[PDB]
Amino acid sequence: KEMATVTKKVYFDIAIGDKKIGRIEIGLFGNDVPKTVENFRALATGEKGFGYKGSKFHRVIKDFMIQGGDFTRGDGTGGKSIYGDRFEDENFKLKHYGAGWLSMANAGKDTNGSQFFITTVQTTWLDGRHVVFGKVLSGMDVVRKIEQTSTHPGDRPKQSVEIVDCGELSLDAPFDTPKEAVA
Repeated sequence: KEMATVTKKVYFDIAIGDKKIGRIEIGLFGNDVPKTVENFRALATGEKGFGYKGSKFHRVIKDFMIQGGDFTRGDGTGGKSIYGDRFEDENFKLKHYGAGWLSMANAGKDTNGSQFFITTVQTTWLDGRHVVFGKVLSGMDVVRKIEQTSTHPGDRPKQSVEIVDCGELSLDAPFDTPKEAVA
């Protein structure tokens, strides 16, 4: 009701330019959005032969969100799911409760691919249009360091913000986390 169950964990290791920034650890709500979660998890491991490793955060807007996941074109026009190019909006059970929530970028209804964003504020106006599926468990300082990186007009970072490494972590047991902002 006020908690959601993390069932999987993934990590993104971030560099900005040549500087090693650190890790974003992400909990995934596999009992609520299993299809969306499986897509994100598999793209993080690269186990289908393509995925997030080496891709960039291409759209960064202060006091809004940071967006990445376009591993095929790198400019917001690309990316793909593990299911085929696009899949339907699974459900909208989870909301953008505050900073630190993971949600699918899309190109309209039922167009989920691989692009995703991490909120840095409570983006209530995105509720019901973007499928929320995860929450930052650690490394919110890394998220905010990305969020504050200097951008060109059109919100592309001037320095390359790269997911240098990424994958899945072992989770001993699912656990509940509050439906609230990540501090």
